[PDB]
Amino acid sequence: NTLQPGCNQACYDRAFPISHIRYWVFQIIMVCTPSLCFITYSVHQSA
Amino acid sequence: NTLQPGCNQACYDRAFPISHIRYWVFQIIMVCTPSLCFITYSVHQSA
Repeated sequence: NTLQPGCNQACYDRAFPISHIRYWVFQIIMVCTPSLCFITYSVHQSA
Repeated sequence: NTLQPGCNQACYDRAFPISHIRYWVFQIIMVCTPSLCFITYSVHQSA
């Protein structure tokens, strides 16, 4: 509720510094990473 | 600086409850009144 240009952008950035979806995507990939490490090590060990 | 309907009216009314011009008009007429009283009394006295 304002007439000031740029207030919307600053206020949204302050309210939601990082969106939930991006945090969750990062978490999912990071949590899957160790399984990838183990699988790649297993592949390397054989041949 | 707002998007709220009616904010302009309320804020103007609070800032300037009575305009200077109307106060000055009232003052001028009121200050002239006693001379009017004296003149009308003088007219009444004669005839």
